[PDB]
Amino acid sequence: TCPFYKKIPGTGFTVDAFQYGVVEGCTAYFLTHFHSDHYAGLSKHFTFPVYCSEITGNLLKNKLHVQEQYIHPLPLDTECIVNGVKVVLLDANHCPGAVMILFYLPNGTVILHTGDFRADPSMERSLLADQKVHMLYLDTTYCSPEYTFPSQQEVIRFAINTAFEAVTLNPHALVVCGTYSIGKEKVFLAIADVLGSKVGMSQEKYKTLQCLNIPEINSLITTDMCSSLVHLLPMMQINFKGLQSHLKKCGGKYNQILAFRPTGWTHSNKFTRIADVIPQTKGNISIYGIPYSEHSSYLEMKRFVQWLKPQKIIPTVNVGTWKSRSTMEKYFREWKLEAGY
Ligand code: NI
Repeated sequence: TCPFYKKIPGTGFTVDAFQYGVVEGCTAYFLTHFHSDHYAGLSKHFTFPVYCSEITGNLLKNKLHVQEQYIHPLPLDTECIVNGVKVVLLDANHCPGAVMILFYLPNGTVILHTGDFRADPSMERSLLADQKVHMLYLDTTYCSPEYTFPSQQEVIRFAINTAFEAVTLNPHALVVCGTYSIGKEKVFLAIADVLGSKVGMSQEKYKTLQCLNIPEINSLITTDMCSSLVHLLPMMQINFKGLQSHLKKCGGKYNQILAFRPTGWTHSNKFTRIADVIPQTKGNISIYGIPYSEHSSYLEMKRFVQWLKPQKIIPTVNVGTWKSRSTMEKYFREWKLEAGY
């Protein structure tokens, strides 16, 4: 049974609600982004209208085989009418194709559903600038002040400089980057660009990347592993055993691996600056955990909400425990008292 925070009152609509069977009253199912917790339940046998971005719709058709007649892609930053209700899709600054959805209810209420997002000050000059929002369905993944991490630009600077130094010292080093979903493609594309290489990967991952509308992608990636000195591997293989095994397969071309695991936040963020990050090393293998986030930090979240001034907030993450729910409610009240709305 579909939970309340996935339903949009006053409409036939649900958001990211595909794992509940046929939802009673739903005439259109919105999908914010192609992450498995959110698409869970979609397959080629699905027969209701799915509304999403162009990029999400590429992935639904090619990766999950949803039939074309049920895929309804909408352009961003554009007022569209869906089953009699005005909607807008906005870039969520999460993974490729991720959106926030603005719903203009027939009674005059305005609802923003953030999906998954990384709040940015640029959002204060989107179509959100122009009107009041009554209800906010909020990505509260990191809603506590302990969750700090650097900008994506500082993290990429660290990675580029680390990879370039290592491979210039040793032209026989291979770089490996872990992946298990879409998102975070800047990590491996920025490192391959500094090294003058394409990125090598499996046929399955190449297929996924071909759906993403990234400019000049045919110039940046390949399935020919032998021609590439940056390889992508499943995240589960980013450990000393998995990397040892991979280096064997390279036929004595390489004699060292430098590997990256982009994580979200980890408790080593509470003590260490990005500049001071060091790897775990065993012999000729080193592994860096880098804090590349596609969700808001606490301070980015707080700034966005204090700017938007919603009348009510509905969290969409961390909703299963009373302790989480109590914590989040306290922060929302502080923010409102401090700002005056
Ligand atoms: Ni996500």
